[PDB]
Amino acid sequence: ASLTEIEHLVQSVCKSYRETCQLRLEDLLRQRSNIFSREEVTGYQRKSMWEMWERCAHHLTEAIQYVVEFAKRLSGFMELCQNDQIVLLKAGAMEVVLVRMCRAYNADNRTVFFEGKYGGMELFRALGCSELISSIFDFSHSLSALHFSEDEIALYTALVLINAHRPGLQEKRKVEQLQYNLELAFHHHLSKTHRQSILAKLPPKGKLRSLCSQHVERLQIFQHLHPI
Ligand SMILES: Cc1c(Cc2ccccc2)nc(-c2ccco2)n1-c1c(Cl)cccc1Cl
Repeated sequence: ASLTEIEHLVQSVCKSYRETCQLRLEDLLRQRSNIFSREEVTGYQRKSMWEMWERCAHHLTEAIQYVVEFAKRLSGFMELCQNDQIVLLKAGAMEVVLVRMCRAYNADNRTVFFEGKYGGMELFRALGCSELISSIFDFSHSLSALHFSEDEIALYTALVLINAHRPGLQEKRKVEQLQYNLELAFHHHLSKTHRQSILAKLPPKGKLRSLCSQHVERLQIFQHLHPI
């Protein structure tokens, strides 16, 4: 994986992210002053646990669809066998959605973009999942302190996805090789943009997996109780 291989890998990932980012950073930032009123928040809080589950499930389904598109536009991902493509997406797509959230998060007031406006944690009260949602907000809060660029988000989420340590892979060595190349491409791009300092500031890999596991547990129950 030479210099042209590494640089082409960078450009390609950043392109693929720009085409699949779902919401433009510019729009998200412009919308920061569009905040839910006290009445609108109360409105959300009065909703049934079942309605909130439906609305959040819809939000997540759509977010996941763009992540699946992101992976398909990654040359290398398509070269893997069908089993491995599915293993990576099952294990990683929600982890990517978790990371992608920090762009739609405003650290100044602790609000997130949801169904057209920015709103706090308390919007989701009816779900009865305050501890989980609080950890999600905390995770986005810590990421926002890094001020990730669009291209950094692009490369970092590619690395969340292309991880050879997912159980159930059949061509492990081939996924490893793709991961190693993406790691080098990420490091390389950070050096060219004088952003090497964020590397020591990235969360431990277990943090995101751990958050996602607990997230998986809760949504599996809601699905079993009230199928979408
Ligand atoms: C509320 C929520 C949950 C927990 C949950 C979801 C469904 C049923 C029960 C509990 N998870 C996410 C979430 C976003 C990104 C990944 O997960 N949210 C979420 C957040 Cl924190 C902010 C905006 C939009 C959404 Cl949907």
